[PDB]
Amino acid sequence: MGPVTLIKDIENQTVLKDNDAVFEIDIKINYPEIKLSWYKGTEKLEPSDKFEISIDGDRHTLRVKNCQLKDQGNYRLVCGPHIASAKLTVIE
Repeated sequence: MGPVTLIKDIENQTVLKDNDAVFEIDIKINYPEIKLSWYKGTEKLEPSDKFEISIDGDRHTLRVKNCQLKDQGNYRLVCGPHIASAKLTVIE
């Protein structure tokens, strides 16, 4: 059935300044050695004062907290053969 099974991909997001934003992917991982990773631009992301990263079943979540203007950019993920990118736009 392949290394992974995509159910629902991430999408571009628009967020009000100072609000939290969330990127959300549903993907089933069929091989135990395969892991998903998150990026902004080309830099790998980790849990921090700015980012929340979590896993619940097949649901992978990247939360960008307290979004300022400089938090805009391209947020990406890699998981086996699957890859994706989504833009964060900050308004108001």
